[PDB]
Amino acid sequence: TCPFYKKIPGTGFTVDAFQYGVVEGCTAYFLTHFHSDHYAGLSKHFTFPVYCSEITGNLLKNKLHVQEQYIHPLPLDTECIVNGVKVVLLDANHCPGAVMILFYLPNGTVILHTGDFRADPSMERSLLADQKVHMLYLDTTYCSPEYTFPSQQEVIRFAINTAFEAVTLNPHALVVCGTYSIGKEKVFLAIADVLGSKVGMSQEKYKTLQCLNIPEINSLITTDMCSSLVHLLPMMQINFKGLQSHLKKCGGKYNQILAFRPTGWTHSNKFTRIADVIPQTKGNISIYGIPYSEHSSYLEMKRFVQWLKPQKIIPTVNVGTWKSRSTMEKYFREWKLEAGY
Ligand code: NI
Repeated sequence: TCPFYKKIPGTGFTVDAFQYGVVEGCTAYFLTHFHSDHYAGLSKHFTFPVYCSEITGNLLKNKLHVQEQYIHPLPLDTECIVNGVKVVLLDANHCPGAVMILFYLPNGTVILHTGDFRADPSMERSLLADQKVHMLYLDTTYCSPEYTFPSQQEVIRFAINTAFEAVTLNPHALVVCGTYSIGKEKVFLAIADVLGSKVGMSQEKYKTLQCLNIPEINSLITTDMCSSLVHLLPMMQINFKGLQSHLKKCGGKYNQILAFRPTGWTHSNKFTRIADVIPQTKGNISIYGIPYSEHSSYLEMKRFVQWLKPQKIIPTVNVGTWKSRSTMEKYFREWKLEAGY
C-alpha cells in the first residue's frame, strides 16, 4: 500500500506514488524527477493529473508516451495554485528537471518535499528564505558521517585533465563513459568539449538527451559513432569483457580504452583524496570509478537542515530497517541540540 511518507497531510496530494494503483483520496500526483524508482507505474494509460517540471513533462510525453492532456508542467520559482492549494517548484540540484516542492496548506502549515537533492548554500537564497517551514520530507540517501565526497567541480577537473592527457599521449585512444539514467551529463559533455569531439550514443539515449533543454545540445551529441571519440554505453557494459567487445566493433580505429564509471559513493572515499584516484587496468583497457554525486553528502545535508530549522523531519530514503531509522533520528536530534532549535 502507499506509504505515509508519500502523502501530503491536509491535501489530496501524493509525491512519487505511481506504483500503488489508484491511491484513495488522491486528486493530484506530483513527480519530482524522471528516475525509474520514482516514476514506476506511469504509462500512456495513466488518466490522472501529473504535476512536474517542463523537462520532466518532456520525458513523460516522449519516453513514456503519457498523453499530453494529463501532463501539467509548472514553471520554477513561481507561486502556482493546484486544486486550491499554493505550491512552488524549486531546483533540487539533482538530475535535469528535478525539483523540490513547497506546499502552503490552508491551515498555515508550510511543508517542503526535497524529492532527491544535493543540498547547496545557494538554496539558502531561494524563495525558501522568505517563510518558516514546519515539516521537511528529506532525501536521506547519505545520512551518515562516513559519506564525504568532493565537489562536482573537483571531480570534473580530474576527469577532463585525465582524458586530455591520455588522448594527447595516444591519439588512437577511445574514451567511454557509462550511464543508466538521466543525470551526470557534465561528465561526458566536459570530456568531449576538451577533446573537440561530439559524444556518440544510441538512438534511445540521444532521444532522452534531446528532451532536457540543455543549450547548444545539437552541437555536443550525435548518433554517428564513427565520427566521435567519446562513446556512451550502458553502465552494465563498463567492465573488461564489455569494453574488449566494444573495441572489436570499432574496426581498428582505436587501440586503447580509457573508461569512466561515475558511481555515487564508494569506501575508497574514507581514505582516498580525488588527486589520488587510480584505475583498474587490464591490458590496453583502464576503468576509473569517480565519485560524482547528485545527492547531498552528510555535511551538506546537515548544513541545510540546521539552516532551515524544521519542526519535524520525515525521511524518504533508508526507511526500510529499524537500525537505519533509529540512526537517522539520532542524527536529527544532535543537529537540533547543536543549533538550538
Ligand atoms: Ni533520483
